Amino acid sequence: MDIDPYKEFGATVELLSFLPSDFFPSVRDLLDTASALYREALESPEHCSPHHTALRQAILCWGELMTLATWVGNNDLVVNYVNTNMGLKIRQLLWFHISCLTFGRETVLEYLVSFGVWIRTPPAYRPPNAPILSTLMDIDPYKEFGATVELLSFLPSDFFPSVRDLLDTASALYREALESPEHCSPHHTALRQAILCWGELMTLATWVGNNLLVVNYVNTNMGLKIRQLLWFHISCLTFGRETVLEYLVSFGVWIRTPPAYRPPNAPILST
Amino acid sequence: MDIDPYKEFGATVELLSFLPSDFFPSVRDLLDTASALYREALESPEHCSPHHTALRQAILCWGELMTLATWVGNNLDLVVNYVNTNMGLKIRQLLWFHISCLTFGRETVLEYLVSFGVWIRTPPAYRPPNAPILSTLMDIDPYKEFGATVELLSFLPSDFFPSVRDLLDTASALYREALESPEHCSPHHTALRQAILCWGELMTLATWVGNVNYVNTNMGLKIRQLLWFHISCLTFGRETVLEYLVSFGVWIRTPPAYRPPNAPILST
Amino acid sequence: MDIDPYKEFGATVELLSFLPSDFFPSVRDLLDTASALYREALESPEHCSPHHTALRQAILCWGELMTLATWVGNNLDLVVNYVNTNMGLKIRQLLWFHISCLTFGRETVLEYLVSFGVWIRTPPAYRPPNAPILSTLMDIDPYKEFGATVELLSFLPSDFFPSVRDLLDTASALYREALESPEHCSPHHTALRQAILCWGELMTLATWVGNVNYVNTNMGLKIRQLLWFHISCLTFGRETVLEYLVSFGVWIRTPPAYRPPNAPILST
Repeated sequence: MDIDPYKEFGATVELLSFLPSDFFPSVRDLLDTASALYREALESPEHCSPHHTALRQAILCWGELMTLATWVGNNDLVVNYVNTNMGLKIRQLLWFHISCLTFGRETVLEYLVSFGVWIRTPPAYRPPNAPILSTLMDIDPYKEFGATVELLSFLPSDFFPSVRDLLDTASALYREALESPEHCSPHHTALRQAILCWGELMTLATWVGNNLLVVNYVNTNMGLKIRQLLWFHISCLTFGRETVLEYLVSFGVWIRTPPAYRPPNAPILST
Repeated sequence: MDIDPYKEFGATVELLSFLPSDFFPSVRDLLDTASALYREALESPEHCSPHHTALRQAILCWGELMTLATWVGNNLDLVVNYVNTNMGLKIRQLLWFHISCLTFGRETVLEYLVSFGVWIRTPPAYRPPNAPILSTLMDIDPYKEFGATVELLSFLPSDFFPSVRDLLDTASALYREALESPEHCSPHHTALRQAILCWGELMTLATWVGNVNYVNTNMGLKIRQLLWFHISCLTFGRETVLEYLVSFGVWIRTPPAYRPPNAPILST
Repeated sequence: MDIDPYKEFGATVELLSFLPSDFFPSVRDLLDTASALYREALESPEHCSPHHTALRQAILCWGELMTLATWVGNNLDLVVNYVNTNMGLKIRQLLWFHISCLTFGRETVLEYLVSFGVWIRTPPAYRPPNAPILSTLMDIDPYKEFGATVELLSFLPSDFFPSVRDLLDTASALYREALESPEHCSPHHTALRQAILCWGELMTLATWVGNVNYVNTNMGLKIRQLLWFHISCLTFGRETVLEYLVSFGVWIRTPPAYRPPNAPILST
């Protein structure tokens, strides 16, 4: 399934490859820019802008990535490879949303074009200096959706279906909605990054075993966090948001009771 | 989950560290003050103030810490100087704070801990020898204020309740934003805060007693009866579990081959 | 420029010499009082009182002085008695004043410093043995109440701020009738009186230690940031310098051969 992380905002991935490779800041201060500007707005229980919902995943997908690289770092060429192709996508994804929140969306969309033609003209027949952009931290991944990380661990660990058929439910119902250039929901824009976070995670896992069992390690630490992040958004896109949140309460306290004093069927989601 | 016992009243457990460890009276002198001033208020079926709702679970927790200390005192002197060093020192802070808020009002005590906070902080050459003091102005059913009695809830069998770790993780998953919030929001929310900290005292002791696990057989039931009740009064309402306990009462009392084979189910 | 820390708040420096040296509680016992009562308001990003702005810088002045005293303990016990006599005692007054002015109000402390005057002036055969004590009504971001953070000002490089003598001469030439006045007139002036006086204590300690040129690259840089930010907040306004700080952020983060070679100068 094709999915584009910038296409709902107005740019494409092709427009973000227009600028050169070594233009975007190295990803140490792009996190430190968001930590210094609106750390209190990313950690808020609101999703007040669609750049904020996409930024809370791209930060956590970088955190979900480096723990995999350090684990195969202990068992180096495996951290040196992330900055080649795996972290260059995150450097673009963090720069585009920080600049969207600071300087507006339509200003930076015309900046990507104006810097691109500036670096491509000959030196003597261009403006002498580049047209600069200036106008002159723990994150719960679904705190803004009401639930908490503890509430999704209230359910048993071997309850959520596998990633192989969770994406198949996304690829059978929400394909035209996820590939559309509109947001249409805060659940959709959190689900577009949730597939690419698993997609960029899978290309690293089938690289470190290919060149140098990492499939066991990714499917018990990082596979469990993707299995519930996909399941929470698919179920909110199907049965509504304020039916799944009462379902974790209902299915939570159902399994805590003794079996002779609970109704015998689990309260499964249906309409 | 880490809850503060005084947070909903306007003081912190670090703010009561202004007072020294031996400023508080003995536990008998604090119980006799409540028995002389507020005996009839802690029996009556009305939670007339949120200090009364928390003073009952501070007394009944001491009623379980002393039956535990008496039981290990013969089935091995070394337990009573440990209970009255940190297990009973927290109860003395809890008993002193709620009685002094009941007589002198809450707002006077919140300025008294600060007025003591400048007396003990000044050096002895420049502080008055008159320490600051306040002069301005028994059985307890743990949920008779909520409607049900303890013998009304004894009809439920011992295996009806979930385990104590399953009930701590139920309140922590459902409402930890309300149990750590600095307001009351319910009398069940007041009583559930000290019901969890009472289990902390029973487990900090029983771990140290091991350095044998009958505490879950008799003392773990009364926490599980209280943890299930106050959770179900917030998940379903007060009257929905109050009319459930009557309807379980006629089911458990009839002999077999005259009852439905499935127990009644609390929902909606 | 002879600036005064208490003259804005009503008292003077010599009026606080009514109290003796060994009356103030220790710097350990004063910071435990501040964090117990005012931690949700001292770390808050608001301007809640001018006592809070003076207290936010008084803790970080001691937090920078104790780093220097710990640093000189290695690269040479003989400095702890110095930093408790001259500094210490000078910062125990500023911590005692703003904690007691926050708690008991500002006008009660000014009638208390007079009332300890009459108790200390009388001969000992006629004064009461009790002191007339008053009882009736953690990390801090020094920029957070103004809008900026510490890490927002880490983007500016170390060769960007002028030297301390060039930045103190800018103060006494531009703002001297407003700094020496007994009015606040801004939250920036109150935060600027403490940054100048904290540099007076750092250069006093650094002189006696040399009786050490790292002060202006580990601790003087923090003074060079604080003196630059508050002078620019008064000269160009507060919103303009906070808007310029995000425009230096997108400049200093872009690599060379992609940024304009001229830095985005502060204007207006």
